[PDB]
Amino acid sequence: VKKLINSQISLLIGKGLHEFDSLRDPEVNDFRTKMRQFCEEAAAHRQQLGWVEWLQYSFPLQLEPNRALLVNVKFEGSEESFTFQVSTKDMPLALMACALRKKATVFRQQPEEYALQVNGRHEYLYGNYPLCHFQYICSCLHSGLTPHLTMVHSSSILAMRDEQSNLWSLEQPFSIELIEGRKVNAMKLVVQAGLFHGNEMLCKTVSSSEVNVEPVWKQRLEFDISVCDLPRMARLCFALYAVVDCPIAWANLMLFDYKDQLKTGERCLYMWPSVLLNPAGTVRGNPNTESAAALVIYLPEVAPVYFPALEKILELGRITEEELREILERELYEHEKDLVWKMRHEVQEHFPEALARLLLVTKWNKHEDVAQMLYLLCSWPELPVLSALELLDFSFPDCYVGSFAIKSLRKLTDDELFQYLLQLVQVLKYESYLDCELTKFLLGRALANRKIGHFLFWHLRSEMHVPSVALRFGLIMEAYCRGSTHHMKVLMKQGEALSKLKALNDFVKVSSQKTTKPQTKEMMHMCMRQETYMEALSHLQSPLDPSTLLEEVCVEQCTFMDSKMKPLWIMYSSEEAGSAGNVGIIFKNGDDLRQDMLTLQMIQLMDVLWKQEGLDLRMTPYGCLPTGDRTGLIEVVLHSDTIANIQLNKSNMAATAAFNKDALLNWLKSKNPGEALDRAIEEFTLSCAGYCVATYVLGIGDRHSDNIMIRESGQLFHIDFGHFLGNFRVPFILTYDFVHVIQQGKTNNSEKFERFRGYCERAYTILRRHGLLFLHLFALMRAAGLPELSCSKDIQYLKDSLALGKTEEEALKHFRVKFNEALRESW
Ligand SMILES: Cc1csc2cc([C@H](C)Nc3ncnc(N)c3C#N)c(-c3cccc(CN(C)C)c3)c(=O)n12
Repeated sequence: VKKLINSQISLLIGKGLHEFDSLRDPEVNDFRTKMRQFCEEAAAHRQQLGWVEWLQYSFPLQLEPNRALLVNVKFEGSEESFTFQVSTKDMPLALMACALRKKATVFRQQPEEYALQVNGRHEYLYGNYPLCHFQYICSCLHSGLTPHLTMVHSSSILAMRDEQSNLWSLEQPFSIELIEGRKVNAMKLVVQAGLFHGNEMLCKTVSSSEVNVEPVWKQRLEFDISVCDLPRMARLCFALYAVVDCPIAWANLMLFDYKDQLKTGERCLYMWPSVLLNPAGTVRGNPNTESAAALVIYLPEVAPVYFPALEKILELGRITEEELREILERELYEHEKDLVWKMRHEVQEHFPEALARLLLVTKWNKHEDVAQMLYLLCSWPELPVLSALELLDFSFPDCYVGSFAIKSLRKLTDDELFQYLLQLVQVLKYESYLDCELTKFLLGRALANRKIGHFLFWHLRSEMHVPSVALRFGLIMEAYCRGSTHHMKVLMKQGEALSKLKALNDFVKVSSQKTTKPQTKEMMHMCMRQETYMEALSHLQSPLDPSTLLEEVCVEQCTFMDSKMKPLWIMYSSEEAGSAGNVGIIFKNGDDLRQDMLTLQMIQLMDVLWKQEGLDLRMTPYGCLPTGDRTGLIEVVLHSDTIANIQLNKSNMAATAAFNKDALLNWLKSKNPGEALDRAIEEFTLSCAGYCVATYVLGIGDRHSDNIMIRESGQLFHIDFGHFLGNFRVPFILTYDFVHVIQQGKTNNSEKFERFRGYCERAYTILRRHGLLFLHLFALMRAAGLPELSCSKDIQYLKDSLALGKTEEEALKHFRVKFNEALRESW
């Protein structure tokens, strides 16, 4: 039933669908209808995809950014398997041919008709790529583990597809009548009003008269800008404050509606509380109409006037110094700005990637200048992905510019889209209207790729407790669900597990304050062994990675950390995956995990860029996902311990040492006996170099032995990222105990130590080359509202850390000084 689906979406998204109809908002109604049709169209296209196309949608390939290898292969409808010896250069089709020839000798009598599933995972090996190019095979080679694959026939893939079915005349200056206000404060009240195009003012800010603290103004506010000169994306901003400075509230609105009509007349603005004008703030009123301060205003009836159509704009827009023009196109003076504007046609024809610089010099408060800009923009060639990411920033608020950025971003591969999905979702917070190119783009890509769909859902769902986005995000999630009824049910199962984990964690938090850890753990186990818990916590796709299946919860191995937020440690097992089904998740409630996730995704991007230059620093890109209000999951890295635990140098252990400095190296030796130690020290050195560079570039502070971990392989990694971008200028950090392992336990080992400095330098030089990408991504991230990523000073931190202004030689000299200063600071 359609009524059951509506109740299922309401429970899933955390907002009743009946709440959308109650708003009596035509913009909400049109978004709902239009996006339902768009998403149902994508669903219709999906149900008819060929079986290889269904594989690409549901299990997109996980590829890396000669030698012999053993692979265990079984068929779907059999327990029997065969261990084959293939090459790392061999294609999956060669492996499938071997599997079918071996099955032919057993059963006594087409590789193209199969795909190779990774046992116990929603992950497949298919296509013309050597086995070593697959992330699963690559991971198996580094750990020494044998790949375990399953031959799945095309009929079985199709069975999965089927089961998962669904104007220029108005020259008068702009003016408003400020009628009256509302709510309490301590003084007189002043309403400051500003007209903006993004962060930049269209005219000077004008204030109304001071009135003592239900205020009544009934005052005319006039602005130094003509009505015909108002850009399409013009934003009228307000700030209500008190004076003898005491900020009270703020409110913004678009001067044109979603249907391009210039707004008239009376508007009641339900204001948002403050920390004075906030141009980047939402243009939708505070939904808490009971307690919110309100500001009533009147927009004069200029008569029904709409913003001129594109055909009209283009018609109006249609109507040796080259040396200095080139040098400035690599903050600028007023004469330089006029040079760019005068030679705008030459920018289009010979310097198209300088469009951003041209957009920042155009006079957005003059409609003739805008029409001239838009005429060039509509015939402007498509720009690279890097250029388009810059154009998504609030510094480029025009709708045609926004539509241009999206058009250039259609060439993003699913892998690049996934890499930047977090920032693209944050850009939605800068959006002026509900129906927009970015939402249509995100919804389209999400419905064409199940992994993208999963993370788009969770990035939106985890922000539903935030009033300023709840409406927009709820509507996008409802639209998505219309596009995939099956994935909606898959996501509901995840939500049911998270609901139980929250309830379980609340119980643990209460119990842990009354009794011992063994007693709370046994009580946690008793709660989990209840049928409702056993059922809800088992057989789901991990919110951290939909390719990871969490089969049977292993209650005996579940525990909690008897500190701070009392996070839970949840273990799983799967007979179908064998040792690969043994995975864990950490559930944590009480901390905002958004910065933790951003820090880990930024380190993961560093790893990708390094690998693209053939540099593998053996990083540990474990998952971290916010799922709700101060709630999230962390992927467990098994076979790892904290540096602090190892450094405790406990007795009757294989790691016990004569000197504390040897505990870490002895731990490594105990986990890597004989010939394996060399490989382990190498893994430690590489990862130590990656994390030294990463923590330095990102300004990660408060680093101690309790928030640094080591894998049994030797790979070092970081946990509990509470602080970044120097928010307590953090120096480069070298630790003597780590230098000691690098130096193979020798006091003097310049050969090993300088190989390590070489790793650090190469890692650093690579990131500098992609410096602009980090700046563009962090600029989009400002939209998230993270307190450590609020201003220009936070972005300036990356510029200084990557030394972007300097030359490669100057930067490397400067980095070498910071490394030497850290080496001297290390005892
Ligand atoms: C019970 C529990 C609930 S949350 C939690 C976290 C951790 C560690 C700190 N973090 C991580 N571990 C693995 N993968 C990760 N991605 C993280 C993270 N982030 C441990 C833990 C693990 C091993 C060794 C010790 C040291 N102990 C013996 C003194 C602690 C732990 O036991 N728990």
